[PDB]
Amino acid sequence: SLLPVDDAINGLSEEQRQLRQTMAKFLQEHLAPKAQEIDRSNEFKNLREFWKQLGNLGVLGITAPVQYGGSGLGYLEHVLVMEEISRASGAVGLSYGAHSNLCINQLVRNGNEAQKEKYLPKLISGEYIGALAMSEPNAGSDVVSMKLKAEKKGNHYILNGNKFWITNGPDADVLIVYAKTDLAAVPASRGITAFIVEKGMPGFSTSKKLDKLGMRGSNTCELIFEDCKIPAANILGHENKGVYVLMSGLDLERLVLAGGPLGLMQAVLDHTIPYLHVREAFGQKIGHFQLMQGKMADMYTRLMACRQYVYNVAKACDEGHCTAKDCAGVILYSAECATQVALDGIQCFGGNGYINDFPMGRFLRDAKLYEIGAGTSEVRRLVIGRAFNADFH
Amino acid sequence: SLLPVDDAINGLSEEQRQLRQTMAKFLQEHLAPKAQEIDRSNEFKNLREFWKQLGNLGVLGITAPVQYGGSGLGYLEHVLVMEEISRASGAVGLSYGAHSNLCINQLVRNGNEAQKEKYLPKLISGEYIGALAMSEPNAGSDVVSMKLKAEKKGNHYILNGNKFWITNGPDADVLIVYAKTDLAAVPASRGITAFIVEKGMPGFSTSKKLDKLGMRGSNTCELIFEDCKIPAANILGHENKGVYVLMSGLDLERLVLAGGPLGLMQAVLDHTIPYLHVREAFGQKIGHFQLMQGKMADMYTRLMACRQYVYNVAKACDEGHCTAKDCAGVILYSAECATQVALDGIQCFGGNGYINDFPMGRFLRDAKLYEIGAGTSEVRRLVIGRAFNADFH
Amino acid sequence: SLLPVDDAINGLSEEQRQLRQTMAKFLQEHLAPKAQEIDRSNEFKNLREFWKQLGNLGVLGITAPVQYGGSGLGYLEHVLVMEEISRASGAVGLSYGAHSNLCINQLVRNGNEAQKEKYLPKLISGEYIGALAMSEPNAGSDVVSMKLKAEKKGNHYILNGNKFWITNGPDADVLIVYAKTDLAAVPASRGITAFIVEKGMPGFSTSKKLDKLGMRGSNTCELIFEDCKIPAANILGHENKGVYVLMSGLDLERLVLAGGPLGLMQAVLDHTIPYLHVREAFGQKIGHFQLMQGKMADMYTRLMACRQYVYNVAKACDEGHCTAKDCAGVILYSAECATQVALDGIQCFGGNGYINDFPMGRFLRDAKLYEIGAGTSEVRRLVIGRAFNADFH
Amino acid sequence: SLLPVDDAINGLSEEQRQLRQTMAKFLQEHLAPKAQEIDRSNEFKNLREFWKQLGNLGVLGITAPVQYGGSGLGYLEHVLVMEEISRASGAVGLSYGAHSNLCINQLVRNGNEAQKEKYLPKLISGEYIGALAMSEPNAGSDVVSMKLKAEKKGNHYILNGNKFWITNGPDADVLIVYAKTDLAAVPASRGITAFIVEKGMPGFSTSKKLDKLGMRGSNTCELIFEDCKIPAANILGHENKGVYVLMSGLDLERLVLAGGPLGLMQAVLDHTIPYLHVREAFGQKIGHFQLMQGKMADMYTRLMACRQYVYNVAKACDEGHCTAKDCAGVILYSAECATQVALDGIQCFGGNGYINDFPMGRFLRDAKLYEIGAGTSEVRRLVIGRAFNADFH
Ligand SMILES: Cc1cc2nc3c(=O)[nH]c(=O)nc-3n(C[C@H](O)[C@H](O)[C@H](O)COP(=O)(O)OP(=O)(O)OC[C@H]3O[C@@H](n4cnc5c(N)ncnc54)[C@H](O)[C@@H]3O)c2cc1C
Ligand SMILES: Cc1cc2nc3c(=O)[nH]c(=O)nc-3n(C[C@H](O)[C@H](O)[C@H](O)COP(=O)(O)OP(=O)(O)OC[C@H]3O[C@@H](n4cnc5c(N)ncnc54)[C@H](O)[C@@H]3O)c2cc1C
Ligand SMILES: Cc1cc2nc3c(=O)[nH]c(=O)nc-3n(C[C@H](O)[C@H](O)[C@H](O)COP(=O)(O)OP(=O)(O)OC[C@H]3O[C@@H](n4cnc5c(N)ncnc54)[C@H](O)[C@@H]3O)c2cc1C
Ligand SMILES: Cc1cc2nc3c(=O)[nH]c(=O)nc-3n(C[C@H](O)[C@H](O)[C@H](O)COP(=O)(O)OP(=O)(O)OC[C@H]3O[C@@H](n4cnc5c(N)ncnc54)[C@H](O)[C@@H]3O)c2cc1C
Repeated sequence: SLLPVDDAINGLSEEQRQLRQTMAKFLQEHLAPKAQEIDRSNEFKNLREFWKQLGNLGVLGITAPVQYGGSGLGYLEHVLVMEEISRASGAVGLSYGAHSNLCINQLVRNGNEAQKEKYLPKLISGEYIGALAMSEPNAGSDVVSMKLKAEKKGNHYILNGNKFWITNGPDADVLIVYAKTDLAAVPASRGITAFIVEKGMPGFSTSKKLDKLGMRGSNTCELIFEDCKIPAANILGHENKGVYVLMSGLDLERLVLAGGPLGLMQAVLDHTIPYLHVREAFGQKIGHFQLMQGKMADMYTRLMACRQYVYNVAKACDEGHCTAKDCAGVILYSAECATQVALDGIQCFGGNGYINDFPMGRFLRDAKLYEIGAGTSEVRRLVIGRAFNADFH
Repeated sequence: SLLPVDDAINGLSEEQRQLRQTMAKFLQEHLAPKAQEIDRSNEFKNLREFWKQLGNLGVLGITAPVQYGGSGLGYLEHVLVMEEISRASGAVGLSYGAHSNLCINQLVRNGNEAQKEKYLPKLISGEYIGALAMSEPNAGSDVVSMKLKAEKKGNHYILNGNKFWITNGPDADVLIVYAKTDLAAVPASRGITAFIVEKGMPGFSTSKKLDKLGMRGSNTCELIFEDCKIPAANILGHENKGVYVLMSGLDLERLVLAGGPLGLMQAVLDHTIPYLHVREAFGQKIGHFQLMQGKMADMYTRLMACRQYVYNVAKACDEGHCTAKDCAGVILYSAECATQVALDGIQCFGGNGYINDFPMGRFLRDAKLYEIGAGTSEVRRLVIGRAFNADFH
Repeated sequence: SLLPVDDAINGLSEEQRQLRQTMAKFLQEHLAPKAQEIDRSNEFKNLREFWKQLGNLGVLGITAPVQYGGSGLGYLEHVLVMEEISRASGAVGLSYGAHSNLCINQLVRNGNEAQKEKYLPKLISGEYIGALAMSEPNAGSDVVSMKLKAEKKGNHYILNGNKFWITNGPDADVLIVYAKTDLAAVPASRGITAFIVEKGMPGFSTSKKLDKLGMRGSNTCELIFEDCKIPAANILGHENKGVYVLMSGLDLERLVLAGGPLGLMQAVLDHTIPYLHVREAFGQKIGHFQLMQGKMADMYTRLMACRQYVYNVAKACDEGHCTAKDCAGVILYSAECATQVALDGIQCFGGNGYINDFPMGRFLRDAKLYEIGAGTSEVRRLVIGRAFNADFH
Repeated sequence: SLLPVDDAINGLSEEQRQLRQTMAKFLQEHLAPKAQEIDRSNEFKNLREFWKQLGNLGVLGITAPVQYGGSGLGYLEHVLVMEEISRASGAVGLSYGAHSNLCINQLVRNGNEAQKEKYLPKLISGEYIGALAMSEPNAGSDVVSMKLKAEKKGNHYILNGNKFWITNGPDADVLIVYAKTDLAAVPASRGITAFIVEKGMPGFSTSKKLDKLGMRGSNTCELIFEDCKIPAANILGHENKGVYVLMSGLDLERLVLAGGPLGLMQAVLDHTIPYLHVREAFGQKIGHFQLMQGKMADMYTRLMACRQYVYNVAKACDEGHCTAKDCAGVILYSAECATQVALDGIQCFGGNGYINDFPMGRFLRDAKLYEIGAGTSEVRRLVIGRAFNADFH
């Protein structure tokens, strides 16, 4: 089943501990017995029903203001929920992260009153699924070099181009898309502008879902725009100032999505330790051998260290302290440790770890993503280094 | 395409270099454009035709005596061919290794004249596919604790039980099976006996092929024996002395299968470097950035070091020097480095590395096996440590 | 100078932040300009004066009850002070840790009222220097196999034997020594008994200080007992029950001494980052190159992660939650990361890092200890593994 | 003593094996019982006598032509001798490397007939000690940015400036110095010119020897030139073409000095394994525990892999194949593995490993150099990456 989580060390209040317990129980009831089928089929059959169920719990829009139906909690609760969902299933965890943190949080931070009232209630209730589009086939890490055109004609902007790697692409009812309004600006950051593109608008179509190594079931597609007219009302923040929105979104995205590797490491431990104490070779349980004890110690220590790092940084960001380098470092460290722990878990399982009946391969394939998505490891290292360069200069 | 391989450093004679070139050309013509389809379908459609083609080249039974149609070459040529095939496709490489090294080499080393004449010609020609069975559901690394029964009645032994994880299981026409004839021997090693079980004998049936994380297409099944009568003529070596056969086979198996990680690392480099010099971000090729240059340096140095280690140890074993600890260390080091290089290659590709259109995920999933098959990493470390314990004691 | 420490992320209250600032200022004034001389001379000239100065601040016996003059604070403050002192100088940090945590804490936890009143005031004031003796030349990690004899004659126990590796050995006025009273007990743990041996008693002499690779200046010697008569009043806890005292002391020792690697990593960062932004090669500061930025990112992330882990575990232990495996894991992770960060700092400095004028070599040599002292890394891994074995069994 | 070296795997001919045996015997007789004293005193008392003894064996100038008294052997023999000397003592190994490879090889490759006849006989015989000067206080890795001035007046060049980090500085009778003749050349490489500066010339003085972390005893100083007049006859190669000489020297320097880490790893194994089979804890030798067996396996495999890499690359370079990237990679891999093995050896020794009586700390401090000297690790990674960039461009 699910190993107990020592919340005394994590320094979680009673309310947060209750939230974790409720989420764990609900996910073990509903999401957990479907993870293998989701991975195999590369499709979540009950995505909308599950989204409604999550909306009933209030985890969708957990950081959204109460007036729109949100829980109005902090980022620590958000990473708790994200960690639990990723523990239950990696792909559903990624889809939930993209829906809540990327879309709802961006709306509540950089949205007009009318836009909030129009979109947030349905997104929080779970009726609408959200997504964020900033990457392009030629501009994945160099986001400011996007090629999407957002020329302005009359009172409505006309969009042409395509965006790539959009999580929840084909299923999104509300999408936040970054486009370059001013292609002739001297700094490419100035040209960027954020728009709210909703499903059904003429010219907005999506390609077929991608076939991915891991995180299968989190529908990822390519957005296609052909003379799609976006009314001026659907503009986040202000025109030609979407770079700041993009950067703040990136910081909070890294901070929240750092919860995913925590969930994957917790799942690896949950499946490894009981097996190590059940499987026996050479006349005793394989867990009694010194090498396996060392493996368990390494996995446990890495998980605990990353968990403490993420929780403390989230607590700090709740107060108001948000620095780019810390938000990069948390996810960088968590992703690397998660990949190592997943490989170690496959090794501990051994022969049975290499077949698809056991979920260790799924854990490895899911964990490999977080070193690539939301900016690769090299990008995060450069961000931290440049943050150091800002001082002592 | 295929990057050039510096054979001047490897210290390969002209004949071996010609062998490598011929194998590379043939595999690029035939096997290479089928690797992705083999991985996706979990089945090699042209396995028997490809085996006949390999038999025409003589790579099957490359170490077998010439009188049976073999090339009569050394282990260095064997690891060369294994490396090339693994470079073309990991699963076919594993199947070839199991066919040649595990079966044909065991026959030529521990077989009677009649058994050799009966089996070797067809195995070398490619008409028959070979396999070796020593692992069981409860005895994977603790091989001496196998439960297969080999009771002797009259002049024919009767077998009951099942063996697990047999490469080339469903397709094998000749199989070498280890069974415990004397279940009451004080040392479990004494009870073990090797038998030649051929396809079609009553009571010998195979289960459905496994669904594996990687190496998909190398048909792995479970052998089922129910009152199968094996004539006494089908005994390798001598009765109750199969432990020595098993150990020598394990040593040579590790030495030859160390060529697989070399092929996988070479494939990772072949697909990574041109892409790093084609894909461009921030106004220049991504290969020009210092972090990517460091990644390339690490991958190249690890590949070269492992290649030199394997080649030198194979050359030594050709002369007659075969020590258990060296044969363990070569594959241990190669497997660990191969896994690291595969992860690094996925990272270098980035977003495109995570989709199944590009083969980086396939390389990672294939490379993870060699830390598990032919004895896990922990077993090899214990073997080396005990080899040290033998001295200074 | 000293880089700022982000206490917002660490979740430190205002009082603890003030404590850290006061300690940093005092150490930068007094201890810091003497670290190189202490390392070179292998001797702290002003040890007693510095101990009196520390006693004035109250850091000595920071966890001791107020009635004896202690501050009566928690373990978090203790690791804060230990981290600051280790940041100023590793050897003085180790000496302070041995004086406070090993001696004073053991006295306040497992001491009679009379023993407390006799010893604690002077130890806290700084007049007396404390030390703990549990390791022997043949029993370093296997502590229960100590050979020190503690035979009982009349009302006073007579001690014969020798203890090794005692920090603050030659300078200790009060020493806590573990000896085996009952050498014939079936479990060796039962024989162990703790005694309070004070300087000047006949038969108690110390050898010459050791010449160590690092931590030079923390006087380490060998205790020699020859028919030394210890009165029965000088017994910690109860006779033949010192094993529990030893184990609790080991747990708290690991928890507090985990602060040392934090100080060493902080010092490495403090000396590395400004130099990386001052030294210039190829026409720009070496800190602007991508490889150096990656090095800085790795060092910073490792430091932050270990700091969060240690602080959260100390906070938990303050409440009352103290588990052996967590207290082992904190120091294990911290020590390994500290060694890696020290090597990285030497590399970043380059040529100047290899000379003794710069402190990078001192940082490496000091950091190597924490993987050896207070139980090696292998012992901690075994402790964590056995803690897992206790459950699921 | 000295563990046997498996030369069957290394593929060494009988002559090379005899050379290794003779060098090992001689060094164990003379150099070995002095290593600790050399490290402690930071001075080799018998440097000149030992140099004469080495000249008698012919190891000095082993690659030099026979007509000057050299052995006329290849680079493989050179790395063999370097490895043996480094195994005996790291500092003497570095001094020998600087004397032979840096000076004598440079003379035999880029020297006039008169210069060869004047200098080589005495350098090979051991009467003169050689050294190479290319690094400066501000130009360590950016060698082309050296500031030494070599203005030409009449028929003799006048030198002003200073060079730093010169191995065998104070003891060198012949020195090869690189200076910038044309400070106004558009490429800084064109300005560089190589000179032969001999001891005793007016204006040429040396500073006090450096106090280093490791490699103590290899006298390293700073060269000081003040209006030193160098006759035009003392020019290596041709004027304003010393960049090619410098680069070829760097390549061969890396290739030969890669033998040093091999010697250090061999010494670590030689001191670790017997101790692991003598020291006993928990009622058995510490070498029998699984963790220690894993440590031994890792150390042995890393040593063997690096040894095979270096030997094969040296064999290739003997034939005529010398590529920059391979010569960089060999030393990069060897240095990193040597540092890891030294740390592991200190850990295996444990408490005794931390004192200066045992040589494990000396091995670590010596091994740390090769990641810094002869170009740091980052420089080598950049060299390999740029070598890849040259192709596919
Ligand atoms: C499963 C999945 C889900 C995704 N979901 C989303 C989503 O919801 N929203 C979204 O916007 N995107 C999403 N993405 C895309 C992802 O955010 C980007 O693709 C990622 O940041 C890298 O994109 P890329 O491969 O184009 O980077 P590339 O630029 O193509 O990467 C090239 C390589 O070079 C390295 N590199 C790049 N620049 C430098 C440099 N300056 N110095 C050194 N090295 C460098 C990179 O680390 C990488 O290894 C998703 C991707 C995946 C796989
Ligand atoms: C794709 C594939 C192909 C295969 N092909 C073949 C084939 O052709 N022929 C064949 O005979 N087998 C084959 N196998 C099986 C393989 O050889 C064994 O399964 C492998 O050696 C490990 O088996 P296991 O999982 O049962 O080991 P387990 O004993 O179940 O492993 C348990 C775990 O404990 C560790 N462990 C075990 N003993 C110790 C110890 N004493 N100390 C410390 N740690 C220990 C192991 O490393 C492992 O991590 C194949 C397996 C795979 C996945
Ligand atoms: C014991 C010893 C013996 C020596 N003997 C000799 C000798 O005989 N002859 C001789 O000529 N020299 C000798 N040296 C000097 C040595 O060759 C150089 O000092 C070395 O190459 C580095 O010098 P540096 O510290 O000045 O490099 P720095 O440039 O000061 O190094 C700064 C740091 O930045 C890194 N860095 C530099 N450039 C880049 C870049 N472009 N991108 C990324 N990172 C970068 C470096 O790796 C290093 O970590 C010796 C040094 C020592 C310690
Ligand atoms: C600077 C310094 C200060 C010190 N200060 C103190 C002090 O104040 N108080 C004090 O009591 N001690 C002190 N010590 C001693 C220290 O606590 C012990 O020496 C340490 O725990 C290891 O001792 P050892 O070398 O005898 O261990 P050993 O048993 O000799 O170590 C042998 C090696 O085998 C490994 N090993 C041991 N058992 C096992 C096993 N079961 N399985 C696998 N591997 C195993 C160990 O990790 C080690 O690598 C100090 C030591 C130093 C260097």
